[PDB]
Amino acid sequence: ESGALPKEAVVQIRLTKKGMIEEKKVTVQELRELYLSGEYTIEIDTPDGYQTIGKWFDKGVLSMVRVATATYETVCAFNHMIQLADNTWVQACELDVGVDIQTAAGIQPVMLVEDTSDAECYDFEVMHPNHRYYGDGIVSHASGK
Repeated sequence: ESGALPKEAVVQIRLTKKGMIEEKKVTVQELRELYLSGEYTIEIDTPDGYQTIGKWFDKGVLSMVRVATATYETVCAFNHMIQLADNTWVQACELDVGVDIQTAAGIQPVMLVEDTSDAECYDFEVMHPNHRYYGDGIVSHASGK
């Protein structure tokens, strides 16, 4: 159980370097490149506001699933944890149509769940006790827990 995402997933980040600040959307592929440059402190947007990324994880190749609500769609690892309306966590592959989940637009029910092809994926630590972030607009758990 973690928060693993493929290269094409979109997140909202804030870069800081010696007084310079930049905020923008990036793909996880771009995020990895920015992280590995070592030039920035990187924060990610979360339901707890911007929170700092600590460790990074290259996760190898994992099974993937596509999950969509009316507003958002993510392709994520089968064991990528998504936050239900009641604050508890469920693996993406265990979601079923109708389940209410937390998104950047509030609670929305899942409309689509579809297994897809194995892909390279990535995870990271968020330095907040809720350990969560927005991944493709859906509230996701960062790392294990």
